[PDB]
Amino acid sequence: VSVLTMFRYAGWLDRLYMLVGTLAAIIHGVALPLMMLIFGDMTDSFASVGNVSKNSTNMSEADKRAMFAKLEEEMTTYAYYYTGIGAGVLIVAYIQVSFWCLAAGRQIHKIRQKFFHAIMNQEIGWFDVHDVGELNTRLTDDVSKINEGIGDKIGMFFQAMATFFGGFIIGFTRGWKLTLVILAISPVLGLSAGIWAKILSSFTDKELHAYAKAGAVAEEVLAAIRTVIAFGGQKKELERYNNNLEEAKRLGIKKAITANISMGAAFLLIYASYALAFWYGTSLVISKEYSIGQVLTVFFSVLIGAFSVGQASPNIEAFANARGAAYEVFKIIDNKPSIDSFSKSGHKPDNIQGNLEFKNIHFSYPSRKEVQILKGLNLKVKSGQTVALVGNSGCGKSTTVQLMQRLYDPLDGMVSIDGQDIRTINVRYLREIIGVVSQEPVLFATTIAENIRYGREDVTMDEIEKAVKEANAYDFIMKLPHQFDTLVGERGAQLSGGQKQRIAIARALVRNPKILLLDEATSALDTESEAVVQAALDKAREGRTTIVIAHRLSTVRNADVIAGFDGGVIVEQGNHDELMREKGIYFKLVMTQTLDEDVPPASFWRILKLNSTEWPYFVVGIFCAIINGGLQPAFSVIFSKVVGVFTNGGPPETQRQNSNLFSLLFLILGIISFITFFLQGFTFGKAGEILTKRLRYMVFKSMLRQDVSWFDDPKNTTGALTTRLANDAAQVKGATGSRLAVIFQNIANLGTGIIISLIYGWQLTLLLLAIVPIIAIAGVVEMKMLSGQALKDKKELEGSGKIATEAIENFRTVVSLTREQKFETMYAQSLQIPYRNAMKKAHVFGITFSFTQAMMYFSYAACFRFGAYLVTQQLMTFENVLLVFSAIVFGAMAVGQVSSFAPDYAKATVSASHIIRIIEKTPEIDSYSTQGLKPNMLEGNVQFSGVVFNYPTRPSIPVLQGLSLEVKKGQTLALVGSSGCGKSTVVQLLERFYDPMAGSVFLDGKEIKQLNVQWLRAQLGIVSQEPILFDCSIAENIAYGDNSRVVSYEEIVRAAKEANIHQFIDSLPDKYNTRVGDKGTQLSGGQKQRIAIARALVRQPHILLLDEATSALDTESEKVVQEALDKAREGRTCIVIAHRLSTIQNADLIVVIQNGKVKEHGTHQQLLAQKGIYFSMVSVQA
Repeated sequence: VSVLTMFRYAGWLDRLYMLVGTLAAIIHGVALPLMMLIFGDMTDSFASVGNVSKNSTNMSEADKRAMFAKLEEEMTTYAYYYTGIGAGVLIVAYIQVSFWCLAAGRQIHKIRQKFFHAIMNQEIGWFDVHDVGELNTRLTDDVSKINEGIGDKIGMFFQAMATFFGGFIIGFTRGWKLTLVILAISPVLGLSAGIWAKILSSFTDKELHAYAKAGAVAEEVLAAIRTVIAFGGQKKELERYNNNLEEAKRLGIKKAITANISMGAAFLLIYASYALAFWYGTSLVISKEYSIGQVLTVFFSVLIGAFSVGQASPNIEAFANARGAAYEVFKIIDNKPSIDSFSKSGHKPDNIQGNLEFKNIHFSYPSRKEVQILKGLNLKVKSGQTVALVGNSGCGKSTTVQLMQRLYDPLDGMVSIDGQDIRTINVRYLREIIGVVSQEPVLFATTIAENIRYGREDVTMDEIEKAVKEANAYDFIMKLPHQFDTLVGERGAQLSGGQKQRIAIARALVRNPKILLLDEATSALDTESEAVVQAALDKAREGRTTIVIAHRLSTVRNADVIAGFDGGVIVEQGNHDELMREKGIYFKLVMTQTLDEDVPPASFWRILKLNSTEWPYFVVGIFCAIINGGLQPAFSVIFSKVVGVFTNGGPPETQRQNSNLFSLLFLILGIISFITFFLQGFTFGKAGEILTKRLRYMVFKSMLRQDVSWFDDPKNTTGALTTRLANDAAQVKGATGSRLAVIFQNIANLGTGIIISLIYGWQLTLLLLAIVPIIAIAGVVEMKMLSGQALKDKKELEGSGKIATEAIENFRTVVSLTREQKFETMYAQSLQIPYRNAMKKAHVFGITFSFTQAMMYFSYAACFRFGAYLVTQQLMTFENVLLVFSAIVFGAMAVGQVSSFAPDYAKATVSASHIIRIIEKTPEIDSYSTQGLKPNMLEGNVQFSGVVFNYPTRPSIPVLQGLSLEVKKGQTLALVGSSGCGKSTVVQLLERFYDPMAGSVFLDGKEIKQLNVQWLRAQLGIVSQEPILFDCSIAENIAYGDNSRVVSYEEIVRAAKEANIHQFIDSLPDKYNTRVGDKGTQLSGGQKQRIAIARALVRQPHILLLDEATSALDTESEKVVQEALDKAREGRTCIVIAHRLSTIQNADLIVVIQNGKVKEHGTHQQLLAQKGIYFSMVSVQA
């Protein structure tokens, strides 16, 4: 509980300016319902002068002096009330902005500059929790969401709650009557909003699961593309996909209607609250004479407080996120564990070295698979020795190095270095005595001289020069422009891995180190540098007791003693050439050595014309948006007229008046609203009902016709297509509403405001065209100040932030100590650039918010000044001014809508162009009917000539090289090679997603180039390289009418017997019906491959492929697949592209395709008697 207190601590005045900021917000909020109260209470006096001036049948000539004096008095006094409140808000609005930007932002600066220092002064107290890259990624922005955990949202909530509560005090003071009513209706708005959330989840989550089947039946159909295209399941998957695009929208159309009804019910509750408040006010005249209008006006200002608490809700929901983001990471800021390793203080060891002796060491961190990183350690090495530490398997190796100079303190035991114990030493002096290398090729974004000072800061140019001569790295420094002060981009932008690495050796040598620690920094480097790095490290060696840790046995050959550290335990330990006889890790190592969703390219006009295909109907949703637009000004206009016709209606049979006014106020608003919300929901819902199936069908069944590289080398993972079938489609589903919402606000404001401007005394129309464009321009430029500074914040923070991304990865910071405080010293300047942007934007946003507030009271003051005064001097006007106030609110609601539409307008206008790109596609693999029912193709004696071929990423080398082949039925061609060889570059030609780069291929009498896709796959079948078995039942998976085969009991009897899968048709449960569900809930990989043999046997073909996923399944399917295949190919043109060595010894015709070059060639029967070459060129395969 309560920890919202902690986000605003370093001293005392931290809380003081926050409390003054919330007080300024409270009194700023109170000025708004006070202005509405003043504007209401003067409407009663204006109407009271109207009640004299209408009844003075023989006296209005005296009112032309006496009432006129009273009107020029009130014309004068109103200006005092407008001016005093109006000048006051300019200050307190600016103070509320100063609170949000500056009173908060000063805490954010010294919260990040507590956190940064705190991490590199807590060590074990962060290492054992969260994971690499993902931890420090969160810590970029949760210390930004902490600003909303202290944000304006709390001042908005407090000024709303203060106007609501103070509204009930002043409310009860004018009367209990309406006070009780506003208290009672408030929880009904909260309860109905609390119902909206349940009207979502209880059917959104079912609509998601209804479509989720066509999530799988999108991904599996785009992933297993070869299996579903070659077998022709593309025909079944025409409606089997689209079935889910029926059920999910049959749920969705019900939920859309209940959602629009739930929103229309909230608007009906609001308009019912207006009618009830009016009737509870008329029954303060019509009962006992408690009202002269003036008791009711206050309750309009109480409703302004109540609807302001309604605006505080989504701001408090945004804070309910930021609240969590704040205290859930604040664990690692104030009150966090702090230092184990004495990372500050301690007494300096003038011992200058000691004997290296781990004793009873453990370290318990669960490695995400091991218990402990370090499982137990005891070792002893003396001054004047070296030691190699070597291993391969499990964690723990790099843990030992952190303990060996106390960057982490050992949980169990101790480790000696120096003579006073490691739990007594001063950290800085031990960090001088010990030199430390590290594996990462990090130079930081500063000069070579600075990059050496991160070794120790207390350094001359002579110490830099000698260190780069010792490391030998001097030569390439003296070849760089500006030499030691060579300018450097992020992570060493102009230098190779090993060119950074060589300078990291000099960075250790600038300690003049008395002991040396090494950490993999010459294992798998850029090999020019790897040779020079050994030759540089071996000069940092031997002038001290040193460890060695690298894969390169060269560096290990200098060792008097070696230790086998593996998994984080010590095992092997002996002299180096004894360990070469033992066959320890040293000898073992010698024998090992010797997503783009919505992306920017739009295409205008072509987006617009697509709607002629989709909208033969449903455009009536625009008429629904027009009447829904006219509803918004109508509630303001009807209320405004209903009050004025009561206040200068007056007492004479006020029930005949009030009952008729109450009936008008409810009927025109509540009933028309609820009907309009239903009409809008039905039309928008049924437009969604056609579009949700049609748009996904058009795109998904254009991808599932799409030729050339799109399934051969698209570099997308399959889900990177489904992410577009989600996002780009969702932005367009947003625009489908937002472009109607633009018409809605155009009728609400620019249409109805002009019509209402016909029924003013027209001078107020000249005022309205001065106010409404200016307040629209104000919000329309304010949104540019807000978004433009919120964008500028990112470049000012990121330029201030490269120097943090360089270091919130590199936990090695503590290994020099000085560089922690070097970093926080520069961060004090750099994070003050974004705080100087908080100062810049506090000044601007204070002017903007005070101006946007000023235009409100200015418009109200001008409205009454040109609705009384010079107007009443001609003839007594006493109402209609509220219809100008209404039209000013039509401007305000348009600003509160056109701003919100802008990000939808930006996204969806690009999204539609990705939908266009995929619908147009490319022309080569649809269907056609060029060459069906070909009798000469009922053998498949395939002819190839001059064939050169290479898959779309051409640096993979051409796999076919100019080849000519002349095959026959009754013979088995085999591909031979090893890693990656042959497979994909055969299949790409056989489905003809792209033809040769030179040469051509005839299946017989015509090129494959000239065939129709559907009848080509009358012959095609494949052993599915995915063990895929799609949906519903095994009967629905065996056979489909794609081209020229049956779907019947006899074809599935044939295919089940000839595939040997009749094991499960004759014996066992479920059988042809088998309840596979989605992807085969009760079947092995081998049983799924047995149904691949059945899907091929449904051809009864003259050809065969033979492929992978054929000897790693469940053993009984692997033997049964071999028992079928090697008894069912001897009458076909058979082509094995499987690596499985059995098939290669059971073949007829062979080519060894060594990296796409021919190396050996012959009949298998010519080759089979040959071994040595025709053993090794097969047994090297896979």
